[PDB]
Amino acid sequence: SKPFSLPILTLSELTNSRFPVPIDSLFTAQNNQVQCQNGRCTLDGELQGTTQLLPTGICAFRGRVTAQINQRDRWHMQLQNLNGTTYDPTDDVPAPLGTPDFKGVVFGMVSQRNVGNDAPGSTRAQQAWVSTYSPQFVPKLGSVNLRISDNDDFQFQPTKFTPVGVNDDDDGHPFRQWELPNYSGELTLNMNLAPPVAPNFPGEQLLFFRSFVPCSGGYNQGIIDCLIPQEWIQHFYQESAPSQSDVALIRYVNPDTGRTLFEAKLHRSGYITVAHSGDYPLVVPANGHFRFDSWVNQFYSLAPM
Amino acid sequence: GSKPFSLPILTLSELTNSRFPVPIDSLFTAQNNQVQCQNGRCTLDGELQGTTQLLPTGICAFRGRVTAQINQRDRWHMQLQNLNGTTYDPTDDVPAPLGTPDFKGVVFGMVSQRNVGNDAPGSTRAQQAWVSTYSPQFVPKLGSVNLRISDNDDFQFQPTKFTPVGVNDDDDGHPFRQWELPNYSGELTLNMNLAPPVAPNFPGEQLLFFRSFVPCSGGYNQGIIDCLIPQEWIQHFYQESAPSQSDVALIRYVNPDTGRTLFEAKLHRSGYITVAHSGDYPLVVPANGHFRFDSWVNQFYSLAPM
Ligand SMILES: C[C@@H]1O[C@@H](O[C@@H]2[C@@H](O)[C@@H](O)O[C@H](CO)[C@H]2O[C@@H]2O[C@H](CO)[C@H](O)[C@H](O)[C@H]2O)[C@@H](O)[C@H](O)[C@@H]1O
Ligand SMILES: C[C@@H]1O[C@@H](O[C@@H]2[C@@H](O)[C@@H](O)O[C@H](CO)[C@H]2O[C@@H]2O[C@H](CO)[C@H](O)[C@H](O)[C@H]2O)[C@@H](O)[C@H](O)[C@@H]1O
Ligand SMILES: [Mg+2]
Ligand SMILES: [Mg+2]
Repeated sequence: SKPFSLPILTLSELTNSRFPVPIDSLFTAQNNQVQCQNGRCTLDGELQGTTQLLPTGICAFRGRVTAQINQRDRWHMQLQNLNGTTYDPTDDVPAPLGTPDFKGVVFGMVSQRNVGNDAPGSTRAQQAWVSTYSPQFVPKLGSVNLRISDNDDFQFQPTKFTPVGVNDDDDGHPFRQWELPNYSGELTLNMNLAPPVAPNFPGEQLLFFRSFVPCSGGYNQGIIDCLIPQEWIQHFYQESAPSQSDVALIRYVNPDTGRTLFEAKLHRSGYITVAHSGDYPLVVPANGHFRFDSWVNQFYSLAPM
Repeated sequence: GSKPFSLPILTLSELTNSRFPVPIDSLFTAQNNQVQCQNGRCTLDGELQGTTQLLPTGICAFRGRVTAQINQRDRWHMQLQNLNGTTYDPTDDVPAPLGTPDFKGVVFGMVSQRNVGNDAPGSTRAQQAWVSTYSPQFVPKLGSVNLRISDNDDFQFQPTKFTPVGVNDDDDGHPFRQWELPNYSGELTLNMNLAPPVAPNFPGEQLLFFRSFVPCSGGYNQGIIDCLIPQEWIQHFYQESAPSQSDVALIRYVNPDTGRTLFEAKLHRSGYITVAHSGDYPLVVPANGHFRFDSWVNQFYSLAPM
């Protein structure tokens, strides 16, 4: 059977699977619900949730603007899949792949390029925001509404949203990275979700790949934590190596010295635990990276951090 | 005992342009006319060249600190760091910090800041910005570029990131020219440490590009950015580092649904593709199609006409 492996990449050579920026650091969290939908992939290469392969697709939208309403979330964007194919709301997914998986405001830019009868080929771009609290944030149903900076220079044309960062809303709705949006809006229940993840062995905590993403005002730290980085997902999708057990023991190595700094459990469904108690930002050498060691079971006892 | 060379298995819509952070839209072969892009450059055995780095989010991005303001259109002086935040060394054997744009034009996107040190550390701001690679202050090799921004009154001398969104022509006779390299050290200085120019070296052959139509911020520009190999291939070759057994790999474009080979192409050691065709031609091929490595050939191999 095909041997399992990780790509060999340092933290600064990794992309966050939940927001399109590099990983900054590793962090282990005290146990308190973690159920992100981007950055979800099994070790044998099955994408889950809203996970797709392109880093530039994460928290992006593609579609057409078709209407406007007299509300702050003004511009109605009918979604396509990121690859431009028609979105099917009956698909067994929580929302179009790449849809943001947190409550907050995503800021970035919208761009348009006209087709058809009105000035075909004409383009425009400007700052925009997508609130995932909005009652018009209904990506599962096939649309989201945009806030934009200049309502007078925007048309009913093919549109792309390119994310840049996140924030709390200015009306006080907070950025909550672990709270899922309502993908079909008010009074609906999310479906086809990747399951929640949590440690299942005493003394263990989740380990995250952490980024501090851009914010657009105020003091928010911009923390987005992912379970496994995008390049690992891309690798597992390519390799599709059979999982020999429920846990891949992995070692964080300093390649300059050859030493193992600590060990961790990489679970079959695509998340990591370590043996530690308390919130702890790791501060480890810049050339460090994980390597696969061996297959173990759920009850393997890790060396403490 | 050579490690077998391979490509990742990815359809066009599962590929990222290595010269701008967007997906590939189509394949295009061009009539012969100089092609010397610096992003998206990697040898088949995994050696990154030019200004190529590994992350799609790094392509046409900048990171550093704004340190000065000048009274000109390109107003805000951004002292660059490497994209990973480490100190940039202008004496390194690269053309410019990795990720620097490799074309003449304007890149538009957003700048964001997050303060450090004593002055309101943790405070943030973000707004639209433009970087003109025609600017005499576009001197990334020397360690800085100047930014145009939307709101000059809300911008500080603090850590800054530029996130690209699209490209455009610049104003009054400075067009977006994807095959014209900027002067990385500014006027009157020669670019150095460049990835080499690429061209077909066999009669009847043309380059094949992975083409994207990127966003533009006004006007009618098509936003065409062509790359030699997509970012995921670069990432793959960097991981694999398979020895190249000749200067030319034969690759076939296959429809996995039918198992049929649609056409063949040469994938050259320095990381670019040629096909046997005459004339500008946008390919129209099945959505599930993808290249697979067939075998190592050589310069004398005559491709079947595309
Ligand atoms: C911390 C600041 O955040 C951003 O500015 C704030 C706006 O985003 C908005 O929320 O309103 C508040 C209050 O006016 C803004 O903060 C003030 O910003 C000014 C500068 O315009 C001063 O810095 C004040 O001290 C803030 O209270 C952002 O644009 C700004 O640059 C700051 O990072
Ligand atoms: C094609 C248009 O491109 C953008 O607007 C143009 C500006 O970017 C700039 O180049 O000046 C020209 C001419 O004034 C602008 O075109 C006019 O834009 C207005 C709307 O603001 C009308 O569309 C006119 O018909 C254009 O000539 C862009 O913002 C705009 O939406 C168009 O795509
Ligand atoms: Mg490994
Ligand atoms: Mg292959």
